[PDB]
Amino acid sequence: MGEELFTGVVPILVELDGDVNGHKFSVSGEGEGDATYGKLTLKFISTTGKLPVPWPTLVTTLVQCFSRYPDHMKRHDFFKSAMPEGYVQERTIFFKDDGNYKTRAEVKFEGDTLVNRIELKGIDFKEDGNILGHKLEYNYNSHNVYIMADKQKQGIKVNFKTRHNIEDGSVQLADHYQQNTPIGDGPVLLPDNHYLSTQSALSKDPNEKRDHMVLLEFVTAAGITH
Repeated sequence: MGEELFTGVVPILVELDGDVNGHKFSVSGEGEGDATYGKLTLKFISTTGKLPVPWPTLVTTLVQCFSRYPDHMKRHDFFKSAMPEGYVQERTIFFKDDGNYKTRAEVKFEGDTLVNRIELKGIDFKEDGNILGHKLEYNYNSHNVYIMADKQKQGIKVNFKTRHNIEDGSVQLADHYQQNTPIGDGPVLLPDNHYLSTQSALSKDPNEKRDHMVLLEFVTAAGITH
C-alpha cells in the first residue's frame, strides 16, 4: 500500500538488456516522476550494440506507478499498492505482420529511486520490415491503456494498442498483452475495469551525441465515475 511513496518528485532509473533477432543492445534511462500530476520526464541512452529497433517501439517497455489516479479512483491503483517491494511487469507485444517482443521487468524502489529493470527478447522479425529496417517516424500517438483485475494472480491484466507512424504515412500496429503481479506477498489493490489515458512526446537532447530518446509523458486514470 505504497501510494504515499509517490506524493513528491521521485527519481527514476531504467535498465534494459535486449536481444531482437540476435541483435543485442542495452538501454539506460534516468529522470523523475511526479505522480500527483501524472508526469514523467525520462532520457534513455543506448549503451552497447547498435540499437536494432526504432526508439518508439521501446517506449512502452521502458513505470505506470506514476499515473495520476483521481481521488475517487484511488482504490483501483494496483501499481502504487505493490510498492515498495514492487511488481513484475510482463508483456508480449505483437507487431502486426512482423515479430514480437516478450518483456519481463521488475519495478521497485531501491531507497528513494524507483527502478525499472527489464529483459527484452524479440523474435520473428523481418530483416527488411518496419522494425529492423528502421522505417518508423520519431513521434508517438495518444491512446488508452485498458486494465482489469487478475485475482487468481493477485494482480492485473492490461491490454492496449499502439499505432507507430511509418515513414511512408502508414501505421505499424503493436498489440500489447500485459500482466503485472506483486513481488511481495502482502495485499494489493485489485481494480475494477478502467483505463489510463496516456500521451507521450519524443524529443532529442541537442547536446547529446549518443543514440538516445527524451520522453515526456502524462498519464491519467479514467473510466470510473464514483
